[PDB]
Amino acid sequence: KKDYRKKYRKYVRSRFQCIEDRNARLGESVSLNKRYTRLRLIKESPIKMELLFDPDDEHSEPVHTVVFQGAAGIGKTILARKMMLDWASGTLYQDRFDYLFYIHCREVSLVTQRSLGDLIMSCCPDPNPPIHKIVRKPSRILFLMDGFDELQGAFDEHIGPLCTDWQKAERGDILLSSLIRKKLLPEASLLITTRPVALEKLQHLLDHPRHVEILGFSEAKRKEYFFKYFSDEAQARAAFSLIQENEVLFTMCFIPLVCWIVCTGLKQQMESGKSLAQTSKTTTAVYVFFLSSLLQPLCAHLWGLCSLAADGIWNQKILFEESDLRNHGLQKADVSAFLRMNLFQKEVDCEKFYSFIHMTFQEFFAAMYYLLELPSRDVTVLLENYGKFEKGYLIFVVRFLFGLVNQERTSYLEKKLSCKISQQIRLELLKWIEVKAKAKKLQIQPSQLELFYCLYEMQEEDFVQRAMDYFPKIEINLSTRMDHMVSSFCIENCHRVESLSLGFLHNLTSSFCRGLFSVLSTSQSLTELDLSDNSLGDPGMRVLCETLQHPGCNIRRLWLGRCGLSHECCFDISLVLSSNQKLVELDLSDNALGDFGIRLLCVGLKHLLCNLKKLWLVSCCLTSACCQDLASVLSTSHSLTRLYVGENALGDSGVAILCEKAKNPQCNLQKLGLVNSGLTSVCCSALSSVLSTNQNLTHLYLRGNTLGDKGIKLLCEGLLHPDCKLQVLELDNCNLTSHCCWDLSTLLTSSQSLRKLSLGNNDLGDLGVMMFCEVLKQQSCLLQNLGLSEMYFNYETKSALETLQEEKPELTVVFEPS
Ligand SMILES: Nc1ncnc2c1ncn2[C@@H]1O[C@H](COP(=O)(O)OP(=O)(O)OP(=O)(O)O)[C@@H](O)[C@H]1O
Ligand SMILES: CN1CCC[C@@H](Nc2nnc(-c3ccc(C(F)(F)F)cc3O)c3c2CCC3)C1
Repeated sequence: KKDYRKKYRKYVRSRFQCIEDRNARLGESVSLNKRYTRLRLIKESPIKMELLFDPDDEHSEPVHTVVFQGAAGIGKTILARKMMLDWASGTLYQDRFDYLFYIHCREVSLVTQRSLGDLIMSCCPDPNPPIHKIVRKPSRILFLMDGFDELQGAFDEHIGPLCTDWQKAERGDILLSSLIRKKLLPEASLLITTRPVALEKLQHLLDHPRHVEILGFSEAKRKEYFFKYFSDEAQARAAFSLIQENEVLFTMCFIPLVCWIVCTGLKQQMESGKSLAQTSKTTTAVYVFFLSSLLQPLCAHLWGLCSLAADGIWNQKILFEESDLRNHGLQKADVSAFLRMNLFQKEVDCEKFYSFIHMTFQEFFAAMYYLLELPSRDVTVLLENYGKFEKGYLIFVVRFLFGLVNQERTSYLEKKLSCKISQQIRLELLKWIEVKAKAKKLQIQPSQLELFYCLYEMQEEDFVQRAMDYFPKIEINLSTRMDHMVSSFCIENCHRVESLSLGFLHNLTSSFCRGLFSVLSTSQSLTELDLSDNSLGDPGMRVLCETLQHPGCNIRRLWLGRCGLSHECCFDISLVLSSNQKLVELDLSDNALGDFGIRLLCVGLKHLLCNLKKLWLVSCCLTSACCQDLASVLSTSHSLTRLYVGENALGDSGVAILCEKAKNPQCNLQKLGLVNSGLTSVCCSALSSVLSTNQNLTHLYLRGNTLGDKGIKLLCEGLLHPDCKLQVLELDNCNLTSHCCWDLSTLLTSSQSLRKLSLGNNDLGDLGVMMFCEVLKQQSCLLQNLGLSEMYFNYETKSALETLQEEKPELTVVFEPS
């Protein structure tokens, strides 16, 4: 006679009022979830806490599945709890979902066979809810899978027997897969929280997810967290100030877990009348510091604890029974000690399982196990399984293992580590880096950013430098301040990096990136800097321009890409060209360098001592109005030899102006990249004058103009001139047809300077090609690709071309279409 939804909501509202559903809450005080600090959500572009499933603007298409992703300790699990509570309180999705079902991926194993009893297991104490009634209705429920990457057991996407029908019992991975794929209870919305490392598995199940990334605390939010943690503002201020001075620790504290660990550590020593010691710089240092302060005041059974953690990692166990603790010599002692000073939790949510505070802690202890004095005790085995889902990726186990190896160590727990073992681990870790650094493949295992963090953690100059000698190239993507901090350290200590690519991600449009650019200026060996495909807008270009004026810059190639360069920022680029004596190549493609921007660039290019040799201005929205300045550069500049100005709005007068100055016999222009300049037959005579006059012009690219048959005739007259030295002529779709084939045939026999001639997607016809085959037999000087790309023929012509390829081997490539 009563509506179960009311009781369900009450149960959820009462249950989800604890951060970790645990005891040992600083004397088991009220959790007070009001302490929650707002996390920012970014759509893979800020998104509201609500409207996560709502339809987008395009086609009003709704999303059933939403996936949250983020770093360990970012608070994925807490955000999920907050949503659950806000719903139960009638604030979030008040009119969208009747039930929210929390699934703890730490509790649900894959091996055990079971029906979809999740709707009962996570509900109120009443064992017989109305499953067949309102609970049955699709589109009215939301599932929350919290910690996909924490699932214990092997998990494959390759499941045939998905087994729909909630009434039937099946294996956990099968049941899970069916729900994720929306085969089980179709139209049931699903929210997943996971570390990005598990996306390699989810990508095959989600099909059409919406992705949202979770960010950590902002500077203002960090302040709020620290204050909320303490009852005494004076203590919060003293603690905040200490951390703020430690720039490195403060940076790390953007992760909620890190600031939690730091706060707890400081509070515990504060209560003892200590001066608030804290010198941690690395993630490992924070965890070591925490355990040192916690256990030092105990550690006799630390080996057993480390063994327990190591066993759990290898045997796929997060939750432990009292029987498992007893089997490690842990009974009626350690558990109590770890509750008086929270190190280990009982998860007292009407349950008898024990666990670590966080998976990060469990991995820490497992790593510690490898440096002491029984699943392995072999680092080789540990490393070989690093990238495997089945072992939880072992990211922190290894990352901490690196951090725990050093010479600059003291007392307090870490003194119990064996020197001989540590030295052996160091050598094995270095060999591991060499192998992974060389194996430059796309994968979740080390991909040139993580081999870096796993180095930062070991602040030893000799080790890091030795490792860096295996990194001739660095290709990384920086997401947050933490990546900039690590990248800066690593790059600064590099001596043999020749090529660096920094794919900055949205945080730029700020001075934020300054922290890394200032490092590049001190490099002695860096040659190529690639800053393509990122929003290095005006202020980004400005800080880089300052960086590039440094006397120790030593950068030769500046490959800017779609940076969104504007009219004004080009000024700063000019100031680099006129000062920097080493820069050779510059690529400003796909920017808004309008006529104004080019004029400024040209001022720099005409400056004495500008040694720029290759200039790319492709797709720069250029018009004929600016060709006058580029023409002046070609005339006066002795160093510029390669110019690419295609994919612009140039006209006939545009190229003719460049030609009138480029024809000068003292011009050093070698490559004229008029790939797509909207050229017509009228302007061709200008190109002809240049070809017969410029003895340095070896390559002409007209791949996309509309030269036409009259145009090619005129171009031929130029090319046929005895003083023309052109080696490569590229004529892609120029709207040429059979009517001009007689001149192209003549060109092949009369011009002795050409080595390559390539016709592209144009209907030359069969007559032209057949003639080519015969004339090319007459001791032709053309050896390179004949082209005729994307052009198709009958069988007779194809046979002739195949014959040509074999009959005269001197022509390396005929390039038949098939
Ligand atoms: N908004 C917040 N307010 C207060 N504390 C927070 C917040 N977000 C995260 N924390 C801190 O994060 C810690 C919990 O980390 P959490 O369990 O969320 O990691 P996780 O990656 O979600 O783990 P799992 O993947 O197993 O769910 C808590 O100790 C808590 O203090
Ligand atoms: C994910 N994976 C591939 C991409 C690059 C790299 N990314 C990160 N890794 N680790 C942490 C990280 C956070 C917290 C703690 C601590 F809590 F233990 F201190 C350690 C960490 O190592 C973070 C990031 C980015 C966000 C914070 C590794």
